[PDB]
Parts: sequence; structure tokens; C-alpha cells
Amino acid sequence: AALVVDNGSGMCKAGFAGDDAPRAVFPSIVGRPRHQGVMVQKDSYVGDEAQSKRGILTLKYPIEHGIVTNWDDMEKIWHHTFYNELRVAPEEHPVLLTEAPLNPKANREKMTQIMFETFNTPAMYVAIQAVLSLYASGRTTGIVMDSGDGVTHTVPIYEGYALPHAILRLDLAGWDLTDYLMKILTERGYSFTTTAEREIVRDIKEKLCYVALDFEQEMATAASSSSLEKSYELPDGQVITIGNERFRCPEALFQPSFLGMESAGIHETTFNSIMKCDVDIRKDLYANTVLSGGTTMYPGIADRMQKEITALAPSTMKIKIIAPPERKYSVWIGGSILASLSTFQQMWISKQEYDESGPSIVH
Amino acid sequence: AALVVDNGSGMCKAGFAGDDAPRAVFPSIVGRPRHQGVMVQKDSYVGDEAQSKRGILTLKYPIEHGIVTNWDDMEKIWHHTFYNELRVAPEEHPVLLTEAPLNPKANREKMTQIMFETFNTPAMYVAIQAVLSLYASGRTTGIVMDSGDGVTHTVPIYEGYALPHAILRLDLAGWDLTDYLMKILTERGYSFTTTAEREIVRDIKEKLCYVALDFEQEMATAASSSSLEKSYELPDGQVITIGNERFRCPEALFQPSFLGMESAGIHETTFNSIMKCDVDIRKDLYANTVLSGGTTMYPGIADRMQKEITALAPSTMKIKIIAPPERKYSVWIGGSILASLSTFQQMWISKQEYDESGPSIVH
Amino acid sequence: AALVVDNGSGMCKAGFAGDDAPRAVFPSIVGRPRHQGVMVQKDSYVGDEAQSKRGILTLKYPIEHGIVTNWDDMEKIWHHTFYNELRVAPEEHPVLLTEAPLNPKANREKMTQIMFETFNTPAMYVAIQAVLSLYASGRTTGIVMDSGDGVTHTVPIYEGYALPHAILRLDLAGWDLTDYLMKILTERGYSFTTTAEREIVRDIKEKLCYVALDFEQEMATAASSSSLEKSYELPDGQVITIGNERFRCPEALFQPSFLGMESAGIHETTFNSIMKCDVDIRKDLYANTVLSGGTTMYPGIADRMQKEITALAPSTMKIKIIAPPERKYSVWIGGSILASLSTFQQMWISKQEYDESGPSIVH
Amino acid sequence: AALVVDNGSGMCKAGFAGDDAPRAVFPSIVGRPRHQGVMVQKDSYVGDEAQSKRGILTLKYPIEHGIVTNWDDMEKIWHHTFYNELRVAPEEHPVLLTEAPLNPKANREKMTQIMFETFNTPAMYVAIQAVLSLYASGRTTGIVMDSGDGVTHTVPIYEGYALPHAILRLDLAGWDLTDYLMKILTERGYSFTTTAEREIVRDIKEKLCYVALDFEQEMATAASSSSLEKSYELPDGQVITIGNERFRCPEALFQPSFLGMESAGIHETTFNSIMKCDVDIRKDLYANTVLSGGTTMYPGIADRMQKEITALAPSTMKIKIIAPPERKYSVWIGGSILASLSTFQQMWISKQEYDESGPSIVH
Amino acid sequence: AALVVDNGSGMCKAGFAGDDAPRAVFPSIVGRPRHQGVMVQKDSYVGDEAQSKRGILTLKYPIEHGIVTNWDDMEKIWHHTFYNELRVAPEEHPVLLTEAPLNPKANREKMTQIMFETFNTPAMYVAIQAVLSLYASGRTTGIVMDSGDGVTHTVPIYEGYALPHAILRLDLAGWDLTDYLMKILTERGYSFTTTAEREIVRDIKEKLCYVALDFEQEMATAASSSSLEKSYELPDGQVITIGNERFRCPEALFQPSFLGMESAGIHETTFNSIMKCDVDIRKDLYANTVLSGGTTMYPGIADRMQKEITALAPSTMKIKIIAPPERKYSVWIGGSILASLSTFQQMWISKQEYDESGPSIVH
Ligand SMILES: Nc1ncnc2c1ncn2[C@@H]1O[C@H](COP(=O)(O)OP(=O)(O)O)[C@@H](O)[C@H]1O
Ligand SMILES: Nc1ncnc2c1ncn2[C@@H]1O[C@H](COP(=O)(O)OP(=O)(O)O)[C@@H](O)[C@H]1O
Ligand SMILES: Nc1ncnc2c1ncn2[C@@H]1O[C@H](COP(=O)(O)OP(=O)(O)O)[C@@H](O)[C@H]1O
Ligand SMILES: Nc1ncnc2c1ncn2[C@@H]1O[C@H](COP(=O)(O)OP(=O)(O)O)[C@@H](O)[C@H]1O
Ligand SMILES: Nc1ncnc2c1ncn2[C@@H]1O[C@H](COP(=O)(O)OP(=O)(O)O)[C@@H](O)[C@H]1O
Ligand SMILES: [Mg+2]
Ligand SMILES: [Mg+2]
Ligand SMILES: [Mg+2]
Ligand SMILES: [Mg+2]
Ligand SMILES: [Mg+2]
Repeated sequence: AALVVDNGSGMCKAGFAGDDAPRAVFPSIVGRPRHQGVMVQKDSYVGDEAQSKRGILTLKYPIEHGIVTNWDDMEKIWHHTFYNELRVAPEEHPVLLTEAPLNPKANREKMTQIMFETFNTPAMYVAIQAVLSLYASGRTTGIVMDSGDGVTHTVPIYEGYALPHAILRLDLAGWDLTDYLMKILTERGYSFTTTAEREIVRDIKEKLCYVALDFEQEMATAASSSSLEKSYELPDGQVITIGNERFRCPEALFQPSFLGMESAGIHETTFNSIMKCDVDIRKDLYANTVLSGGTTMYPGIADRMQKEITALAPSTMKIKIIAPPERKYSVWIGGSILASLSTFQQMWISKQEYDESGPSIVH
Repeated sequence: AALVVDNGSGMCKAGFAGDDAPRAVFPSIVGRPRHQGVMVQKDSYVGDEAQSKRGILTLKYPIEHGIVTNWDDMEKIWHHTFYNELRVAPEEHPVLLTEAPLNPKANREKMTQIMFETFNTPAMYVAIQAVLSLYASGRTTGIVMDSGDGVTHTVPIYEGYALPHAILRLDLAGWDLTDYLMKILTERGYSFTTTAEREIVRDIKEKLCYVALDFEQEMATAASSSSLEKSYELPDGQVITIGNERFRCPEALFQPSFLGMESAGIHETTFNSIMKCDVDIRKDLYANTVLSGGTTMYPGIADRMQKEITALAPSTMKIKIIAPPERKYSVWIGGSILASLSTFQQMWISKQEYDESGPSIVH
Repeated sequence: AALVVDNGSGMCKAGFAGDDAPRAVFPSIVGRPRHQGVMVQKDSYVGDEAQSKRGILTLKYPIEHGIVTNWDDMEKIWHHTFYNELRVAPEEHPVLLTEAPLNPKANREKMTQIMFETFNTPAMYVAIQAVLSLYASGRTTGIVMDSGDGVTHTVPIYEGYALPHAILRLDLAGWDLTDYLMKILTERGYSFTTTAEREIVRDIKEKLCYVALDFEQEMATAASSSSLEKSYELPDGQVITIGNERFRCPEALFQPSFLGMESAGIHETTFNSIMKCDVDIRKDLYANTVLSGGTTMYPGIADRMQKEITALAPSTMKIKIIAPPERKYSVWIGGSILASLSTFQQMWISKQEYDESGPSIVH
Repeated sequence: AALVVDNGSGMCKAGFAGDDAPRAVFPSIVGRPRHQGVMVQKDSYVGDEAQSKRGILTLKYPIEHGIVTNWDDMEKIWHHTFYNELRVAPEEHPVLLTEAPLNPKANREKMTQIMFETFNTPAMYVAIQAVLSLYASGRTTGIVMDSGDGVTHTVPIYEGYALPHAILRLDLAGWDLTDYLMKILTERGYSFTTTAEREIVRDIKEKLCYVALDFEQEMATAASSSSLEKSYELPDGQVITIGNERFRCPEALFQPSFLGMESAGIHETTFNSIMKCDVDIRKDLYANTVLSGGTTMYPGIADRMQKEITALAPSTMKIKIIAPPERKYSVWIGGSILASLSTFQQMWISKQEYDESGPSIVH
Repeated sequence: AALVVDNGSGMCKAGFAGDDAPRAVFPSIVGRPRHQGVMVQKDSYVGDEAQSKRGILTLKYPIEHGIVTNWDDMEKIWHHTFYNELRVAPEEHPVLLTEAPLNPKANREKMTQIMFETFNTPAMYVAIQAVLSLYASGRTTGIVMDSGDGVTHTVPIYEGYALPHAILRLDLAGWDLTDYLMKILTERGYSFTTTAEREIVRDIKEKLCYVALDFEQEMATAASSSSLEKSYELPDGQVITIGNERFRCPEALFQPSFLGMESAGIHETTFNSIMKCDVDIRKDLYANTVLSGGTTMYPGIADRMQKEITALAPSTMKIKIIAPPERKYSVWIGGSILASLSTFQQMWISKQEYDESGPSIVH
């Protein structure tokens, strides 16, 4: 059985091909102690180990905006994934990895060198994340907008053919929303600064934030009452209350100028990607807009995306946003489907092909 | 039963001799994918298959101006015609094919070699398209002006005898009108460039274009109001509006200088063909001018042809333009009549005659 | 009832003895197609059939200058005459044929062999055409000037006796006038060249040409005004206008030098024929000059003949030109009278006399 | 010195009487621009000027089949001839013009009106072209077959006397052969349609076409090998190859049915012209058959004419075809000889005789 | 003195007629602040002002693909051109403007309305850009391939006459190459996204990119060494290094499939434009292929164009690419020559003609 590892910027999702859900889901973090030990202790902690001891750790993400910036810590996470989470020998199973489009070429080549020389996997393959999300929905036509912690990208596919010239990629994703929520929480006097407190803000974001259907009407509602106020208990028992920050944080996905970015929102990025495609396939892309990733899990984002794209598209087009309830695992689920196909078993890059063609075989 | 295949530049019309209408009518196109497949797909698409997937295809016509330029794609269309459209075994039926006059000799010889060596037809015959159109109208005397996608030709026939020295042929037909409509649509800011968008312009031409009775009076009407403006919805919901382009495009049939051509219009070509005939038969040709082909399906072309030929012919002649409502299928209908005649069953070129006389038997 | 067939160079006039007019009058032509048939058609056309389809035919006269030059086509005309025009069985009726004087001996012998061996007529007789014209006028004394399409001949007869030494024959007739009209029509830019266009010129000649009383005065009248101009509409609606060609064409009958001929005009030929007769019978020939044939049907030819012969004859002679209005059929009418006489029934050449005396019985 | 202008349908040959060759030889064409000028250009081009710029011009011949159809363009060619080519004042020299026999009377009268009222020539004369060709050969007896671009005519002359009744004229000449070569070049896929491309086909005809001695044997030779194939480089570097079209095009001179014409070939036209002459002069005409004009410049036409006339003439006659190597200029050379004769100086039509006798003096 | 304004998609080149170089050359951009001012600042910046402050601006091009999309910003650029750059009163000088062929009709009419109603110019004229480039080279015959930031178009001209039916236009130009360089720079981890960073990529393109003579040989050279690597210092001191991207970016001009476009390269577009012209003028167009515009300023593009057209043209044609070193200003230089011609002073459209004929006078 093949191993499917979906390693975006924020999470590591691993499991076996053929299953319907990842077996191991943990944060893609490496924590190191920032104090002195006095008791007569591991040197570093990975994943949920680092998340539970984060009070005395400095947390580091080895992947930033889809790109591995620390390859030593990236091997710790893969080692922790294989031996501690899945508890398998990686030299016995082919590994299917994922990657965002328009990534540096050296990123995929280093992933290949590590899988073949450090873990000694027999076969290997690197797929595009948005393509796997279309496998998960059981479609061959559609435009996938995948947004995780580091990357947001749109990939249009028609009848199984990708339109690579129409692929768009934004560096605006979940990390920027957490960073923005930290900034607007200072307006109420809540100061979060350390890497451990950044994990608390992300937990606040995932539990209290939502997408407003009309932002200006929602701002006027929050300024005239308190029906939108929600409380949240910090780990030390302190209770914070947030109001319009609940929908102002996800609003940066549609108005990136809140972050000082010049780019377009996720609705205009999806529309611009459709408009780069041929006129004859746009009608099918409008009706098969698929959301994927953890950053699409805000309540009300599918209704907001449909409203915003309807205002950009011609009035005779049928805008249909497909947001399955399991779309946080769509990349992994689609990778599990792909690695189980019989027509895919010739797509593997074996270790022999890597020894005779070098790392350039992965491109 | 014999097979009747009318394969002009634009369309493929196929059926069985004795029927009153073709059973298979599809565009004579071969589409190949111009992108990369990412889903784990045929290598080429023919006819209506290529027309529905044209968003991701490069469309190619194997016949250009009546002459087959790609014999590999021409066999794909004939193979698609026999096995997918008609669903017959071509080695059991004689095949009646059509061809424009004044074509290269090697074009008809290659059609004969393919029908006998690739499809193994028992018998075969290649007829002239304008002659078949006269069978469809139930006449033995008349001048047929047939205009399709690639070729416009006039063939005068008197009492069953053809006047080959009076046959005229123009390379101005439906393809040049579509190409001209694409050019004058840029005046309103509508840009069509790809082969898929050329199919959209042809659809615009067939639905909105018409022949003006007086061109200069029609130009003054369109410049003073908007009663001639029509809208058209593109496949992606965008709506374009055209005014004088509706009659300026078909006007190139009567004024080929709009295309930069030096040749004469279809009215002067018909008149020059009559004037090459003997003086004693011109009166019968004037009264039996038969229109045929898809390019004669513009509204108002019969009234315009009659007006233009009346101005060229002597005032005592009776100009009568015969434009039947089914004249888009006249070549096929006439071929179905001819292949069903008992006096035609000796005109077939059997495979034995082809083996003993070579490909020169077809001439 | 006997059959009377008057077959000159141009026309075939057939009917039954006793009638006052021929029942069948058609051009003595055989037309064959000069193009290729494409419609899935007789091999040749005779008479009015060839005249109506002459646009696609090559027209041939089997009789040239009174002499049959094509005996295969001559049988087609006789076959068409008996079975299609008269609709009789020629093996039941005696046939009276006509011939110009001073013809080759083999011409009359071949007519006899065909009538007895091909059509199996019971009896047969060949008469001289000018002698029959004198029967038609009810005279026994007179000089007959018969002019058709091929031959002009004068035969003087006195009290029922022919003067064979005074018979004159000219090869100047209607064919040469049509040929001359074609030549002088080029002066106005009218080009007639084909055998079908020669039939049009002959129609122009029969409708617009006339004999001028004084040629030089008529030439001066046409050169000073336009009262002599007449229009004529061609079969294709084109209108031609002719002036002095109307009387210049028939003037060749009186001045054969217009045709490059050295012979004398029809007036001097008639006078020379009278002067070869005995002095005692010339006075009766001067008073009984009978015109006959289609070439004598020009308006004003009787007044011109009288004026020209009066200038040649002594001033005390009474010149009387007899030009009956039915003189185009005089040979046939006279043959119908002769074949009905009871004293003629012993002049027939029966088939028994032909079998025992050979073809020399006809001379 | 008198000016000699030989202006047939295709070429204009001009010079001075007494010289042995024309000084100016250029195509009788007038070209007008068929596009729009954008550079900040003459309105029309004549002769070699139009031939070099023919890519952007519509070429028109003012003379068609020996008859001037455009008198405005005919004056442009004469004006270009006098002032640009010969560089003389036409009001100082008498002009000798040429004309085909059996031309419309108004054609010669308009040439006289233009020479006297537009160019103000002192004297003028219009000669028959075939008569001048006999001066060029130094003969007083012979039949001249002159064939140019528009007209083919035969004029028999005996001891200095013309036989006008034996003059024959065909409208089959070089223009019809070029038009026929264009038609049979489509059999190999070579499409020439514009007036500029017609000049290219004429160049192909003059360089590659020849007359086959036996046509059926030559057709069998070309169908069994490739020794008759010749290549020709088009102006744009494209190379075309022609085989049996090299001798099929000139074969229309001997079999006009290839053009759909009913007329006889040039061999039968020459023979029919001799047979219209008196029996006593035919022997001298058989031995002095003179070829003239550009259409007689095909290799092998003299040997073919001799073979074809020998088969028509009695076996005891000596058929001698005189084809001088300079017979393309025979009409001009003979006109230069005639205009230099002292016994011709009274044949000029002075401007005084034209003012007192009108335009009818030229006939 | 007349004003010459060459305003393509990317640059604005302005000056006075008669000069040899534009006086004002600045980017055709309008920048607006995308932040909040806190210092107690113009509302928008044009040209070099916007280019120097682009760090805090959003840069907008009012002309996209040759078509003005923002007429308010287009007036800001013209106002900045007249009053700030040239420092003249536009109501005193006639203005010569430029435009790409096959542009929307309303684009030229709005330019005319603004020049006459907003700037009150006395006279005005709009020329075609490729025609002006032929004035700059001192030629009247040649095919001009002009490529700027928005449009690539070929205009063949022969002897001063344009062939409008042979004009081709591509929407592939400098903007698409900059956009493509941004995409392939992500392969090395260089992320440029904002409109200010797009100006940096364009600067990289103009300094480091070149056209490879053989693309596949150049790709193999770059993959085997580092002799093609060049460094570039960003505005903030960061140094980027690019290898095969130097010639892969300009290669999209010859292989537009790199951009996902179906169209043909600039070499095949030039060849197809020549092949639409008459056969007689193609030889002169092959020898006078003129390059123009900023997108033709890549090193090695003239040698590559000659190599690619030589492979398409017949081997006997002489392909000569004329690439003057000042061809970035050819449109302006040619407009300066045209506006100084005395024969052009009647081509101006005065303000009186605009008031009496409306905006339709410009077409
Ligand atoms: N219920 C939720 N609501 C909003 N955001 C969420 C939710 N769950 C996860 N996220 C965000 O999704 C991001 C990561 O999503 P995911 O696609 O699973 O990870 P990866 O970046 O590895 O692809 C994180 O930044 C996280 O804050
Ligand atoms: N209703 C219509 N009006 C105008 N043009 C038409 C119409 N229908 C078809 N055509 C044109 O006719 C051309 C082909 O006609 P047809 O004779 O059926 O094909 P073929 O070229 O195979 O003979 C096409 O170019 C098409 O644009
Ligand atoms: N009305 C007419 N006027 C002048 N010529 C005529 C007229 N009718 C007939 N002809 C001429 O008479 C010729 C034949 O006359 P006819 O004697 O009837 O024929 P055939 O030659 O058979 O004896 C034809 O050449 C025809 O042109
Ligand atoms: N060498 C040649 N071979 C065959 N045909 C020729 C040759 N030279 C000229 N011709 C033809 O002769 C025709 C004109 O001949 P010419 O008698 O010189 O002109 P015109 O028609 O003015 O009398 C043209 O149609 C041309 O094609
Ligand atoms: N040296 C150079 N090398 C390559 N490209 C250049 C160079 N200089 C300018 N360009 C490109 O030319 C384009 C504009 O050229 P130009 O014709 O001057 O402008 P316009 O679009 O106004 O006609 C820009 O996209 C620019 O990137
Ligand atoms: Mg994800
Ligand atoms: Mg058709
Ligand atoms: Mg008669
Ligand atoms: Mg000549
Ligand atoms: Mg430019």
C-alpha cells in the first residue's frame, strides 16, 4: 500500500492509499526549548508533542508559504510522520507527496533527494494539490480554489486537461489571517506576541471567525448591538470577548488591502483564472467551482464566493460553488484515490529512474 | 444500398441512396488537444465530438478550398463517417463521392485509392457537385451556382449535356465570409482569433447575416437608426451587438473587392458562365438558374441575384432564380437520386476495373 | 395515293399526290451533339428536332448544291419523312422524287437504289424540278427560273416540249446568299460563325432582306438617312440593326461578282437561256417567265427581274414575270398534279423493271 | 520618315519606315491600381510600366479579338507609343496602321478620327496585316496565315491580286491558348486567376509549349515516362512542373474542340481558303504558305502544318510552309517596306482628303 | 510646427515634426496612492513621476493591447504630455497621432473628440504605426513588423500602396513577455506580484533577455554549464541570477504556445502576411522586411527572424531583415517625416471639418 502525505504549510496529513481519511493529522511544527533544564528531556518536539509543551518552546514552521525553508526540521517532521505516527518502514511503500503550483524547482528536487536517499523509498510521486482536490470531488471538469496555511491557488481543469497558463497563486492564506487577527485583537487590549500565543489566536480564528455575506451591513450590525459578540476562554482561564473581529479577519480573503496587499481577493482570483481560459469552457468552470483546504472552512464562505462571482460573471451563467463538508481533507482524499488507481502505477518515479536520470526526473 | 457521401470543405453529409435526407451531417473537422492531460482521453476528435470539446482543441479542416490538404485527417473523417455515424461496413456498399470541378487530378485519384485500399469498397464513383444539384431540382436544363465553405462554381447544363468550357470556379465561399466577418467584428471591439472562436463567428454568420437588396441604401439605413441591430449571446454569456456587419459580410459575395480579391461576384460569374454558352441555349439558362450549397442560404440572396442578373442580361430575358428551401442538401439529394437510377448501375467503377486499369480509371 | 417528296438542298417538302400543299415541311438537316452528356438522349436529330436543339448540335446538310454528299444522313431524313412526318409505310405508295437538271448521274441512281432496296417502294419516278413548277402554274409554254438553297436553274419549255440544250444551271442560290450576309454583317460587328448561328442569319435574311429596284439609288438612300434600318432580336435577346445589308445580300443574285463568282446574274441567265432557244419561240418565253423556289421570295424580285430582262430583250417584246404567291411550293404542287394524272400512271418505274434492268432504268 | 505601328490585340510594335525592326515593342495593356495609396503615383500605367507593377494593378487590354473595345485606353497606348517610346511628334510623320480583315467598319473609322483629330497626323493609311506579311517575305504570290493574340486570318494573294472572297478569319488565337493553358494547369493544382497571373501563364506558354508532330503518340510518350516534364520558376520562387500540357495547349490550334469551339483548325482553315481560290492558282498557294504572328512561334508548328495540309491536299502537290525565324515581326517589317515604296506615296490619306470626304475615305 | 505623439500601450513618445528624435519619452502609466497620507501630495502621478514613486502607488496603464480602456487616465497622460513634457499650447499646433490597425472604430473617434473638444487642436490626423515605420526607413516597398507593449502587427506595402487584406495583428507583444517572465522567475523562487514589481521584471527583460538562434541547442548549453547565467540587482540590493529564462522569455514570440496561445509566431505571421499578397510582389517583400518597436530590440532577433523565414520561403528568395538600431523610435521618426511633408498638409483634419462632418470624418 502506498503512503499519501499531504504536507502543506500548516498541517501534515498522512495515511495509506485506499483509506477515506488520513490516519495522522498534526501541526507541521518543530519546537525547541527556550529555557534551561534544571531537572536531572528531548532536544526538540514535533507536531502534537510540541503543541502540548508549547509553553516552554519556540515553535517553528519548516514550510513557509508552501516552500520548505528549513530542511533539517522538514526531515524531523517526515521522520516523525513515518516512524511515530504511521509506524511504517518507508523503504517498503511508495510515497505520494503534494506541492503547490508555481513553486521553486529546487523545492521538489530536495523532496525527491530526501525521500530516496534518507528514507530510501522504492517509488515516489509529487502531485499538484488542487488537482487532487478534483479527484476527491469525483469530477474531471472544474476550477479548484485551494487555500491552506501558506498558499492559495486556483487550477482550472477541463475534461481532464489542465490549463497551466490559467493557474493563479496567492501568498495570502491562513497564516496571514492569523497574523491579521493578532493585529486587530490589540484594539481590545489583547496582546499575543509569542509563537505559543500565535497558536492560541489560530484556535480563536477557527472557532469564532466567519465570513459575512455583506461586510458593510455586518459592520453596522456589530456597531449597534452586541449579538455578534462571542467569548473565548484562554488556556489560563482568562476570558476574551470579540465582536466585529469575527468577520473582519476572514474579510481579508476578499479585500487583501486590509493586509496592505495589492493583490485581488479569492473571488476575483477565481474569476480571473476562469477568464484566462478559453471562452468555450468557462460555462463549465462557472458551474464547478470547488473549494478546498482549511482556509475555506469559514462559515458562510461558499455563499459569499457565490455572491461575489455572480456579480463578476455574466448574468446568464450559473455560478455553483462546491464546498463539501470534508474539504479540509480533499487534497489527501484525492491523493488516496490517485495512488490507488491502476492506471497510475506507471506514473511512479522508481529509485532506479532517479539513479540514472538524477533529480531532474521529478520535473 | 449505395452510400452517398457529400464531403465539401465545411461539412460531411452521408447517408443511403434512396433516402430523401442525409443521415449524418457533421462538421468536417479534426480536433487535437493543445494542452496537457492531468487526469488519470482520445488523441483526436472528429465532427461533433470536436465541436463540443473545441475549448481545449485545435480545430483543423482537412479539406481547404475543395482540395484535401491532410489525407491522414481525411481518413479519420471517412472512418468516423462509416463506423460511427452510418454504422455500416464500407466493404458491402458502393460509395458515391462528390467533388468540385476544376480540381487537381491527384485529389480524385487519392480518394479512389483510399476507398479501394483502405475501406475496400466494392464499387465507387465521383460525381460533380453542381450536376447532382440539378438532379435534385428535377431538371435537365439549367445553370447551377453551388457555393459551400471552400468553393463556388457554376456549371451550365442543357438538355442533359454539360458545357465544360463554360464552367467557372471561384475560391470565394463560406470560409472567406467567416474570415471577413471576423475582421469587421474588430471594428466594434470583438476579438475572435482561435480556431474555436472561428466556429463561433460562423455561427453568428449563419444566424444574423443577410443579403441586402440595395447595399448603399441599406448602409444609409443602418447609419441613421438601430432597427438593423441584433444581439448574440456568446458561449460564456457575453452579449455582442452587430449592425451593418449583418449585410456587409454577405456583400463580399457580390463585391469580392471587400476581401481584396480581383474576381467578379457570384452574379457576374453566373452571367459570364451563361455568356460562354451558345446563344441558342442562353434563354433556357436564364430561366433555370439554380442555387445550391450552404453559402446560398442567406435571406435575400435569391432576390439580390435576380436583381443583379436582370441588370446584366437583355431586358427581354426572363431571369428566374430557383432557390429551393432544401438547397443546403441539394448535392446530397441529387447524389441519392443518381445512385438509385437503374441506368447508373453501369457507371460504377468496380474494384476489378481499378486493379487492372490503375487509378487512372477515375478520370 | 402516291407520295410526293421535294427534297432540295435546304428543305424537305413531303405529302400526298392530290393535295394542294405539302403535309411535312422541315429543314433538311441532321444534327449531332458536339458535347458530352452528363445526365443519366438520341444520337442524332433530324429536321425541326435538330433546329430546336441546335444550341448543342453540329448541323449538317446532306445535300449540298443539289447533290447528296452524305447518303447515310440522307436516309435518316427520308426515314424521318416517311415514319415520323407522314406516318406512312413507304412500301405501299409510289414515290415521286425531284432533282435539279445537269446533276451527276450517280446521284439519281443512288436515290433509286435506296427507294427500292431500303424503303421497298412499289414504284418510283424522278422528275425535273423546273418542269414541275410549270405544271403548278397551269402552263405548257414558259421558262421556269427555279432557285432554292443549293441550285438555280432555268428550263425553257414550249408547247410541252423541253429544250434541253437551253437549260442553264447556276451554283448560286440561297446558301451563297446566307453565307454572303454572314460576311457583310461583320461590317457592323455582328459575328456569326457556328452552324447554329448560320440558321439565325438565314432567318434574318428571310425576314429583312429585299431586292432593290435600282441598287445604286438604294445605296445612296441608305447612306443619307436611316429609313431603311430594321432591327432584329437574336434568340438571347440581343438586338441587331441592319441597313444597306438588307438589299446588298439579294443583290448578289443579280451581280454574282459580290461573291467573287464570274457567272452572270439570274436575269442574264434567264435571258441567255431564252436566246439559246429558236427565234420563233422566244416571244412566248418572254411572256411566260415563271419564278419558283424559296430564293425567289424576296420582296421586289419580280419587278427587278422584269426591269433587267426588259433592258436585255428587244423593246417590242412583252416581258411578263409570273411570280405566284405560293411559288415556294411550286415544285411540290406541280409534282402533286403530275402524280395524279392518269396519263402519268405508265411513267412509274416499278420494282420489277428495276430488278430486270438495274439502276440504269432511271436514266 | 513615316511611322509604322502594328497594333494587334496583344502587342504594340512601332518604329520608322525603312528600318528592319520595330523600335518599340511592348504589351498593349493599361493597368490601374486596385488598392489604396497610403504613401504621400500615376493614375494608370501602360505597356512595360504596367507589366512591372502588375502586382498591384488590374491589367486591361483595350483591343479584344482585333477590335478596340476601349477607345480611351487605346489613345493612352498610342500616346505612350509616340511620346514615350518613339519620342516623336506625330503631327510631323505619316502613320501606317494595321488591321485584321473582316473587322467592323466603325473600328477603322475611329482609328482614322483619332489619328487626324487627336494626334493631327498629316497622312495616314490602314493596311491589312496578312498583306504586309507577304511584303516581308519578298513574295507576290502566297497564302499568309497570320495568328496573333486575338485574331487568326488567312489571306491568299496571287501575282499581287488578293482573293477577298477566300479570306477566312478565326477568333481562335493566342488569347484562347493562354486561357486554355490556365484551365489545364488546374489539373496539377496550379491556380492562376488574376490578370497579373494571366501574364505569368502567357510567359509559361511562350517558353515551354510546343506543337507535337503526332498528338496521340506524344500523349502516350508523356503518360509512360517523364522526359517531357519541364520546370518553371514563378516570380515568388515557387517551381511548377508541367508535362503533357506543353503540347496540349498548342494542340487547340489544330483541334479547336478542346476549347469547345466548332470551328476548324488552322490547317483546315488554310486548306479551305486555298480551296475557295481558282483551281489554276492553288498549286502556287500550296508552295507559298507563309506563317506570321506570335502564335506561329511554337516549335514544331511548321512541320505539323506541312503534315496536316499534305494529308488534305492532293498527293501530287508540293506543300511548302514558309516560317521565317523573324515571323513575329513580319507584319511590321512588311509595313516598313510598304511605307518606304515610292509607288505607295500616293496611297496616303492626307488630312485634306479626310476633311472633305469625312471618315468614309478610309474605306 | 506639428506635434507628433506616438502613444502605444507601453510608452508615450512626443515631440515636434521635423526633429529626428522624440523630445518626451515616458511610460504611459498613471499611479495612484494605495495607502493613507499622514504628513500634513498629488492625487495621481503620470509617467516618470509615477515610476519613481511606484513603491507607494498602484500603477495603471490606460491603454491595453492598443485599445484605450480608461479615457480619464488617457487625458491625464496627454495633458501631462503637452503641458509638462513638451510645454506647448495644444491649441496652436496640429497633432499627428498613431494607432494600430484593426482597432475598434470607437477608439479613434474618442481620440478625435478629445483632441478637438478638450485640447482644442486646430488640425489632427491619425496614422497607422507600421506605415510610419516605412517612412522612417526611407522605403516605399516593404513589410513592416511592428511590435510594442500591446500589439504586434504586420503591414505589407508595395510601391506606396498598402495591401489591407494582408494586414495581420497579434495580441502577443511586450506585455505578454513581461507577464511570462514573471511566471518563469518563480521557478527560481523569485516572486514578483505587485504592479511596481512588474516594472522591475520589465527592466530585467530589457537588460538580460535575448533571442537564441537555435532554442534547443541553447537549452542544452544552459543545462550543462553556467556561462549564460547573469545577475541583476533589485532596487533593495537583493541580487537575483537567471539562466535559461534569458532566452525562454523572448522565445514566446516565436512559439506562442509557451503562453497558452494558439496563434503563430512573429516569423510565421510575417510569412503568412507575405503569402496573402500577390505573387508578383512577394519577392520585394522578402527583401524588405522591416522590424519596428521596442519588442524587436532583443539581441539576436533579426538573425532568428531571417533563419525562420528562410525556412518557410522558397530557397531562391533573398530574405533580408532590416533592423535599424533606432527602430524603437521608427514610428515616431516616420511620423515626424510625414507631418513635415508638403504633400501631407492637405491630409490634416481641421476643426471645421470635424464640426460639419462629426466624428465620422476620421474614418
Ligand atoms: N474550521 C476552520 N476555520 C477557519 N480556518 C481553519 C479551520 N480549520 C483550519 N483552518 C486554517 O487552515 C489552515 C491550514 O489548512 P490546511 O489546508 O489543513 O493546512 P495546509 O496549510 O497544510 O494545507 C490553517 O491556517 C488554519 O488556521
Ligand atoms: N443558414 C446559413 N446562412 C449562411 N451561411 C450558411 C448557413 N448554413 C451554412 N452556411 C455556410 O455554408 C458553408 C458550408 O455549406 P455546405 O455546402 O453545407 O458545406 P460544404 O462546404 O461541405 O459544401 C459554411 O461555410 C457555412 O458557414
Ligand atoms: N421569305 C424568304 N425570303 C428569302 N429567302 C427565302 C425565303 N424563304 C426561304 N428562303 C430561302 O430559300 C432557300 C430554300 O428554298 P426552297 O426552294 O424552299 O428549298 P430547296 O433548296 O429545298 O428547294 C433557303 O436558302 C432559304 O433561305
Ligand atoms: N515564342 C512564342 N511562342 C508561343 N507563342 C508566342 C510566342 N511569342 C509570342 N507568342 C504569342 O503571340 C501572341 C501575340 O503575338 P503578336 O502577333 O506578336 O501580337 P499581336 O496580337 O499584337 O499581333 C501572344 O498571345 C503571345 O502569347
Ligand atoms: N531593449 C529592449 N529589449 C527588449 N524589450 C524592450 C526593450 N526596450 C523596450 N522593450 C519593450 O518594448 C515594449 C514597448 O515598446 P515601444 O514600441 O517603445 O512601446 P509602445 O508599446 O508604446 O509602442 C515594452 O513592453 C518593453 O518591455
Ligand atoms: Mg491544505
Ligand atoms: Mg455544399
Ligand atoms: Mg425549292
Ligand atoms: Mg501579330
Ligand atoms: Mg511602439
